[PDB]
Amino acid sequence: SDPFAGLGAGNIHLGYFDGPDDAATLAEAADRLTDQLIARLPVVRDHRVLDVGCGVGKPALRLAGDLGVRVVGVSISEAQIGIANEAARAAGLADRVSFRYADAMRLPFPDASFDGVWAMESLHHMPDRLQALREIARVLRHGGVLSIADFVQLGPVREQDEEALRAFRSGGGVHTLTGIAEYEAEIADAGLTLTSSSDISANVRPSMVRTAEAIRGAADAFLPLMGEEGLRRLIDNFERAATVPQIGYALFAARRS
Ligand SMILES: [Mg+2]
Repeated sequence: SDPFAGLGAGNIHLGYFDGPDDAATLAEAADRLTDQLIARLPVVRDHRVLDVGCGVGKPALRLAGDLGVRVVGVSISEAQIGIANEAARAAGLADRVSFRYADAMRLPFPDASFDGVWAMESLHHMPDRLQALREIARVLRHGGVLSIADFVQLGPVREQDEEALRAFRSGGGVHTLTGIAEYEAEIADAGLTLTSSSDISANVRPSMVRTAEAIRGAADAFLPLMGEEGLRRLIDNFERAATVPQIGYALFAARRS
């Protein structure tokens, strides 16, 4: 496992669509969602950004290449850290983007060490999301900026969907899942000043069934990486999300001080 569910080589993030008429490729939608978080992180070249829960490293590399920032990405998954470092080295950005171990609930950085923090589909992994947000506030310089993307629960689910929601949370490591208002309350309680909050559930949910389709199509080649059961839970995770409409998606921007 439970503590490690949803992390590793299969840790793929969602994408942004303009309704069910967009027909963009999954990669295009994924880049589009990334660019929306970049728009909410007002840092410039040579500023230093902490990527909390780096996935397999792709948004951090896009972020460094677009804004010219230095990026330190962290995760508890050694697999994710190795994949991400190899991607950075292959892209010739290892001098600008690096990945190392850290638990977001106990960040190994001194106070006020970052100009910005980036958390894309990662804070739901924290059993104590508030402690993680307080750690983010601590390592941000005064005036430092924060850009979050995460799942939110939009309201109660049908009784018939309680089982599906439980499986989505168990298999994806969704240890913290709240509504938008509670999320904003924790951001304030952590000492951060919210600057914007956006429910983009309608743009992102279309990517759920599309990502399920992409992973099932990859079964033959992905089995060595995930294993039989690992591949099963990964495909199930996106299928469950696509069947429970109360699994939403939100963007949050905040600043310290
Ligand atoms: Mg994930």
